[PDB]
Amino acid sequence: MELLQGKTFVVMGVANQRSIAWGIARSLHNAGAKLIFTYAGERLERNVRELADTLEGQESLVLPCDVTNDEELTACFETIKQEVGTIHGVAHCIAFANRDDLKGEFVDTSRDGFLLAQNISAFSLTAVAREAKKVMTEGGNILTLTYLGGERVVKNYNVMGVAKASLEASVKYLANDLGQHGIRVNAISAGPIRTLSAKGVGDFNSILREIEERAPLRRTTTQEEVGDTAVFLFSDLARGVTGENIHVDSGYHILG
Amino acid sequence: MELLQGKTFVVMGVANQRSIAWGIARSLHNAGAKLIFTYAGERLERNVRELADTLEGQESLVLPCDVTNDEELTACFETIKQEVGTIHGVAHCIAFANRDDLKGEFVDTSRDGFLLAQNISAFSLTAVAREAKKVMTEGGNILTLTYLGGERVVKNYNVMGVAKASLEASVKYLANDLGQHGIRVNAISAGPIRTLSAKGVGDFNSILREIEERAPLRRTTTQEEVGDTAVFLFSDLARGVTGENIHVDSGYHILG
Amino acid sequence: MELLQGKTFVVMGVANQRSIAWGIARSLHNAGAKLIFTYAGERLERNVRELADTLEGQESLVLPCDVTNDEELTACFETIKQEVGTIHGVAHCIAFANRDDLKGEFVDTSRDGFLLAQNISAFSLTAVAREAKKVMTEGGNILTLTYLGGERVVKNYNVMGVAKASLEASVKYLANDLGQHGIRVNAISAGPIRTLSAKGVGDFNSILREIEERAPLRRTTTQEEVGDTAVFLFSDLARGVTGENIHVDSGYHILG
Amino acid sequence: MELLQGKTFVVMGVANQRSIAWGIARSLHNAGAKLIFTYAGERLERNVRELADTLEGQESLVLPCDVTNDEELTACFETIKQEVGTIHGVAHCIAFANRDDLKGEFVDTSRDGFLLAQNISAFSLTAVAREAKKVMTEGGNILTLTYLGGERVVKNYNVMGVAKASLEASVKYLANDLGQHGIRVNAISAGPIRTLSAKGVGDFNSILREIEERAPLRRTTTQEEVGDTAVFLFSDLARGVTGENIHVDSGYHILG
Ligand SMILES: NC(=O)c1ccc[n+]([C@@H]2O[C@H](COP(=O)([O-])OP(=O)(O)OC[C@H]3O[C@@H](n4cnc5c(N)ncnc54)[C@H](O)[C@@H]3O)[C@@H](O)[C@H]2O)c1
Ligand SMILES: NC(=O)c1ccc[n+]([C@@H]2O[C@H](COP(=O)([O-])OP(=O)(O)OC[C@H]3O[C@@H](n4cnc5c(N)ncnc54)[C@H](O)[C@@H]3O)[C@@H](O)[C@H]2O)c1
Ligand SMILES: NC(=O)c1ccc[n+]([C@@H]2O[C@H](COP(=O)([O-])OP(=O)(O)OC[C@H]3O[C@@H](n4cnc5c(N)ncnc54)[C@H](O)[C@@H]3O)[C@@H](O)[C@H]2O)c1
Ligand SMILES: NC(=O)c1ccc[n+]([C@@H]2O[C@H](COP(=O)([O-])OP(=O)(O)OC[C@H]3O[C@@H](n4cnc5c(N)ncnc54)[C@H](O)[C@@H]3O)[C@@H](O)[C@H]2O)c1
Ligand SMILES: Oc1cc(Cl)ccc1Oc1ccc(Cl)cc1Cl
Ligand SMILES: Oc1cc(Cl)ccc1Oc1ccc(Cl)cc1Cl
Ligand SMILES: Oc1cc(Cl)ccc1Oc1ccc(Cl)cc1Cl
Ligand SMILES: Oc1cc(Cl)ccc1Oc1ccc(Cl)cc1Cl
Repeated sequence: MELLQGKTFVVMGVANQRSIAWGIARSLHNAGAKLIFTYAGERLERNVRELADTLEGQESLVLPCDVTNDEELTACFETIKQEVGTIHGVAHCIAFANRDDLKGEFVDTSRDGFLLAQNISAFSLTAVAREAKKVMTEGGNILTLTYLGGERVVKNYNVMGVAKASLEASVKYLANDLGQHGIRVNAISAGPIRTLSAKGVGDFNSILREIEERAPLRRTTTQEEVGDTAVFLFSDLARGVTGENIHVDSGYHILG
Repeated sequence: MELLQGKTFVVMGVANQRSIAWGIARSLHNAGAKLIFTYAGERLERNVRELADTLEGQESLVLPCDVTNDEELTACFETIKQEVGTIHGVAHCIAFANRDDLKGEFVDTSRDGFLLAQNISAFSLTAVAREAKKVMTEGGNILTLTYLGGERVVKNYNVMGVAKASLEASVKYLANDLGQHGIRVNAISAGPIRTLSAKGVGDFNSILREIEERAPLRRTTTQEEVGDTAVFLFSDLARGVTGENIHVDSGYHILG
Repeated sequence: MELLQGKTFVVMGVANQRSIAWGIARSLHNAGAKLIFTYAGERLERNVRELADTLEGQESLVLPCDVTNDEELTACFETIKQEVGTIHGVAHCIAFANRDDLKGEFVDTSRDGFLLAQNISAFSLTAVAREAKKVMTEGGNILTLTYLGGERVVKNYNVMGVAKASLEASVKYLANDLGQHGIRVNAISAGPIRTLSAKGVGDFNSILREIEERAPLRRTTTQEEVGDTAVFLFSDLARGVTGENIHVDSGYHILG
Repeated sequence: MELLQGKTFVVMGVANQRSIAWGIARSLHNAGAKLIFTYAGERLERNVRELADTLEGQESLVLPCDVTNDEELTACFETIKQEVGTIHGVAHCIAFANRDDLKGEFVDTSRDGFLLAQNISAFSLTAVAREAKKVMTEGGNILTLTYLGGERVVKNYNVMGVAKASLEASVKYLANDLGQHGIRVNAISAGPIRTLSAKGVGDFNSILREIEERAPLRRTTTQEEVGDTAVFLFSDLARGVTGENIHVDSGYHILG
């Protein structure tokens, strides 16, 4: 409501209306924050601008940011500095892997396919954290989105699971680095949600019914449940929480 | 100020101003919640009553509830059902072990001691949950406090460590049971905090100092940081969070 | 092979020819070990003495030992000390919980059933390790059997899951106490196996069918696979392994 | 003495007498296995050939295999195929990261340093498995060596910790892919041992003294304890174990 009043956050990864990052943006805005959006490339610019503009308030800054490109990533955060000077956090909702690796056997993943997944889905957290460390002059929280596949084997998640494991270990090492700089680093492990990228995981419809049937809360997750947990982590209420991975998956993670 | 407005919660475990339960009480109260307190035996009625009255708004119910007593436990929740219509959660901050067993080697723990710690520090959660369920129509969240010692070996924690491990598994199984009924069950794993029961844990000062020197946030936690994470878990913001264990310990849990 | 020549181990838990403890006995025997068997009640002395005799040229010591009875427990190892003097390990394969509690919801577990399960399935490892220590003057290993349900929520496991969590934490703390005396403590988390006690777990056939179809090895575990892993753990090949939990479940534990 | 008789294993990562892979080689040899060795580059050809010759009996195949190079990888395994035909396993003991990244803040790791560690220390396992799979027509085990730094934050391990988390997740996805082909994939999480590349880790003597004082067994690990646990994983005694990470660290991993 006013939980994030006066704070400005950088949300990375909105692609369209179903993006979990969009769910995060709406929750942060409703909690009173100001936002900055970064999108992967020119193709997405229109979607993010129009989405950003549905939010009441000042025209939000929308900037291209291919996290695979160091010069653009660095220039993006320099622009952010010149524009607002200080931000209070970054929501990192980025991941990618060649579609053909998310099927069949993980053992057939090509080297380039594996490094690509690692580069975009795990390293980008660290590269982003490094630039955000510069503008988060008042400390704050850095968030990332992970998935159960990084902790245990999920069918067809393959190289993405290995990349998330690496992302989750990154959260821990970054939390270890940044805490003394007043910066908390956390992850949200969301349960399956229908998004543009969900199309790369096989038989999604049946995965969702499995969640509805077996998850403790008997229902699938929503972008809003994730965004609201994100509000907590970016807010002062989470002051003592860092290097933590919170599962917003209707409790599915406890099932053996 | 309004996050918990219109909600009523039971805070079990207040012994004095330093109790973690009290920090939770204050946080819930500052978030607009109505509180009902439960104390162990008569010796603690005066203390709790006093602290409760120090809050404002309508006076708070203060009921005796010794978790080793099934009758007094069922009576307490009977009173609550009659006095208040519904509650939206319970904050379980109860634990006990004989100081004798918290010294030296765990292999020397008596069957009596081991069963006593299990009964009070772990089973109580379930006992409380079965009663809470009766007055928790509309749903809500059940919270309990645990410690790292239930996940790994912490010097001197011994039998309490094994108790917390049960508590922690109990959280998972209860979450699995109660989710269909709209009830979430989560735990907060707090870092060392200076409390009455902190005397059983030998050489606390060295403990607080190692945390300040090695924890990512370079500070020990407080009853308020825990209180604030509880506000989150009892709120609708934590809608899809259940069967989780959130470490409010300055990030110490990630260290190896 | 001949890994255990001249070593003597106590196998507690044989009840059946299908008992996992018996699978361990046979493997220990084939690796050249001398065994001492203990059985719950007179009701089982017949089967154990009978099975124990089927081993080639052997002393075949078989003593009674109800782990809930401190007198018997103490007399059993006193007898062992008098007749053998020094043993090199103990296989703790004991567990129990009222069948009622293995049904329906965990929240309805009664206080006595919960403590019954903890006393028999978890504390006994400690009570046994305490006596065993007196007779393991050359170091050695203490093994116990746990199951996945102690780490994550497995349906129809309820109170056993929580007793197993205490058991697994007990392993860690005992390992921590005993390592300095040259004594290692480890667990084997076995996958579902048709034993007498497995009849207490609902719809076992489908449980086995699921392991067969989804476990990495596409087959269910056998008492022999567990036995052979016990051989490694009691042998010197595992002298650097303590406080560990080895899943002998065709890799099922890794599945998310 | 003949646990691995008739079996042939490929050991990757011998650099010198103090390498953990050399400890594994002696252990596998003592148990009767035949060995094929691979070295990183010309520089090590000598050292490895000399150590191999020491394993009297049969002139062991010693081949170059830079895991960074696709052709060498293919060349090495096609040679084993044409030369030996069938192997029963591979011991993967390879890791690398720039020294500068193993100090200071992990957040400062460069994209290249990060992808380099991932490539050599994590992907290499998969590339090796893809090739080994072609010559393990009879099944068998693939082993890798990880470290606590991949599960939890270990000071200065930084990027290697993230690489190891990635390696550990890979062990699981590979176990899940190769199990149906009769191939098990496992890891040994070795405790700190004085090796050639251990010089890259912070004050090693104080690290070792810490383990000697805190570790359950009150002693540091050796290449032999690792080698003996490797013997088990490659033997038929471990046929039911896959996707597992056995800690051969004197029990240190259990400490909180
Ligand atoms: N949808 C789910 O069920 C689910 C569950 C758990 C975790 N996640 C994670 O949440 C995040 C967001 O995923 P989503 O499900 O909303 O899908 P999405 O397709 O909406 O978002 C993925 C985002 O990554 C961006 N991206 C890819 N390469 C990029 C690059 N090189 N530079 C900058 N951005 C790049 C895409 O533009 C997109 O905005 C991902 O990390 C994903 O793994 C999703
Ligand atoms: N203080 C810390 O450092 C710390 C850290 C992590 C977790 N915890 C946990 O938080 C909870 C609260 O502990 P605390 O540190 O505030 O100590 P505390 O001594 O203030 O509170 C413990 C409470 O348990 C109550 N209790 C004991 N036996 C009871 C019984 N039979 N019936 C009902 N209530 C009973 C006591 O009255 C007391 O109010 C405990 O579970 C504890 O293990 C504490
Ligand atoms: N069968 C499986 O699928 C499976 C899987 C994982 C773990 N386990 C564990 O392995 C152990 C052996 O179980 P099992 O499956 O061979 O079944 P089982 O029924 O053959 O053996 C259980 C043993 O516990 C003994 N026991 C019960 N109460 C006792 C008491 N008061 N004092 C002494 N002994 C007592 C019984 O006599 C019996 O010998 C148990 O801890 C069990 O939880 C079994
Ligand atoms: N020494 C320890 O305390 C310890 C603890 C836990 C895990 N480990 C792991 O054990 C493995 C062996 O390490 P070690 O301690 O024996 O050190 P080491 O220096 O003897 O071995 C490291 C090996 O990696 C090889 N290597 C590097 N780049 C390579 C490449 N491109 N292609 C092929 N091989 C390459 C090196 O030649 C060397 O043989 C590593 O994975 C290491 O992380 C070591
Ligand atoms: O991580 C995810 C988990 C689930 Cl269940 C669904 C979608 C996910 O997100 C992705 C999956 C594959 C690729 Cl290539 C990119 C992204 Cl963002
Ligand atoms: O769990 C705790 C953890 C820490 Cl570090 C300090 C105090 C704790 O709380 C207790 C410790 C011992 C007993 Cl007998 C009862 C309680 Cl409530
Ligand atoms: O732990 C077990 C796990 C599985 Cl899958 C099957 C049997 C098991 O063993 C038991 C189950 C229930 C009770 Cl009451 C006692 C025992 Cl020994
Ligand atoms: O993983 C390790 C863990 C420890 Cl305690 C000691 C040495 C280790 O091994 C390495 C460390 C750094 C680099 Cl660059 C390469 C290797 Cl093989």
